[PDB]
Amino acid sequence: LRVGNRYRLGRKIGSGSFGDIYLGTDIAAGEEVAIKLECVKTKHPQLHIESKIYKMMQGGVGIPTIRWCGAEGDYNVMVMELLGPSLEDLFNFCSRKFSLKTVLLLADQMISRIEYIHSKNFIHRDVKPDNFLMGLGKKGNLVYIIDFGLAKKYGTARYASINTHLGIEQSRRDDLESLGYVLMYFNLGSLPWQGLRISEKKMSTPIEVLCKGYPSEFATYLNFCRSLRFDDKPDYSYLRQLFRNLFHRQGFSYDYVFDWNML
Ligand SMILES: Cn1cc(-c2ccnc3c2OCCNC3)c(-c2ccc(F)cc2)n1
Repeated sequence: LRVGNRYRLGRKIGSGSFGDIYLGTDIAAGEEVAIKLECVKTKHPQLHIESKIYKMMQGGVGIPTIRWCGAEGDYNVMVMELLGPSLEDLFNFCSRKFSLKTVLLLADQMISRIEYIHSKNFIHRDVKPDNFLMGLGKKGNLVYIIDFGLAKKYGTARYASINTHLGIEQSRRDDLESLGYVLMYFNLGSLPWQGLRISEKKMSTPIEVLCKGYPSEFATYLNFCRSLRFDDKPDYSYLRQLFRNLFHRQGFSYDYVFDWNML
């Protein structure tokens, strides 16, 4: 179907936090795009709020470009550049196993994405594999952060921080602690509180038991995040340096060759 004079709406590929995702084509520029549809009459409209967040975050590395914003028939329409698969899709495609090199290359970029969002006075609140996409073509080495539907100016139970389970207001430390669980999830293939209550299991699982058999940096990362105060500005540089020093000790080259590039 025709959308905003130049876009052609394609098939539904999935969903966001508050709307359906579709594939699409920018007919004028000759480029494939991603289209997010809301519902004009929705009780809690949020698509234009999210567009404002994306607009404010433009210019930042790994922040997707929003091409158009409007309303077509029954829906509010946001048009974004086409990005690649999610880290969740890539993990499943890689048989739910990532090499240490891949986990570290992902960690370096993911910490930077979270830090940029925080530098722009926002917390993400839903740091999970599904919310990170690899770019396509020339941007195939780039980790993009998506979905600002749950974002707030300063989530998923599997990756939620202990503070979140306790019902505490989310802050900068919570986005980073969630990233720590995502990194361990990539190392193990699953988390001990997956497919189980989750709060009880997370609190009864010492960081050292969770990270057993894996480099100490993953535990040090989670311990640092769990030690941060509510209003604390996290030391993002320290956390990246933690994984960067391990990357160098392992003798890996920062060449952006991920496990999926080997298929
Ligand atoms: C959950 N989700 C995922 C994509 C997504 C974005 C870009 N490209 C793709 C996306 O889906 C993954 C698969 N690759 C194709 C969005 C999205 C967001 C805003 C928008 F306006 C449009 C889409 N949301």
